[PDB]
Amino acid sequence: LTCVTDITEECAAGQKICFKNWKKMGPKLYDVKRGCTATCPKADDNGCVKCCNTDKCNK
Amino acid sequence: LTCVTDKSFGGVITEECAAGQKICFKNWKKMGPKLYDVKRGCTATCPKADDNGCVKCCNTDKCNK
Repeated sequence: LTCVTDITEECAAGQKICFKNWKKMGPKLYDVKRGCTATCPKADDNGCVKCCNTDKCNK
Repeated sequence: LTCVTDKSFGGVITEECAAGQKICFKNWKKMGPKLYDVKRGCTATCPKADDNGCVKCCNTDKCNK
């Protein structure tokens, strides 16, 4: 599996998911984290997460 | 059910949903790098997100702050 990082990368043996994670910096302003993972991350109360499992689905 | 409908400059508005609208939603629509307008309101079916977005759906009062 290949996931976006910023740049891209190939995930560890057991990592079959790419993620996007909206972290709030201020009103209307969110820092979006992207990368490989094995378990879909939990979202912040004021955030949102999207998880997918094909090559760089997480553009 | 009561859901948030708009949020701007510290003030929010809310509303009571119709009989068949049993979910509140948040919808991240992209305006620029790291810049998102979050749409909020009542709905009956949770909407699909834009390819470049994200959606959160909940069903308690003003869950969608």
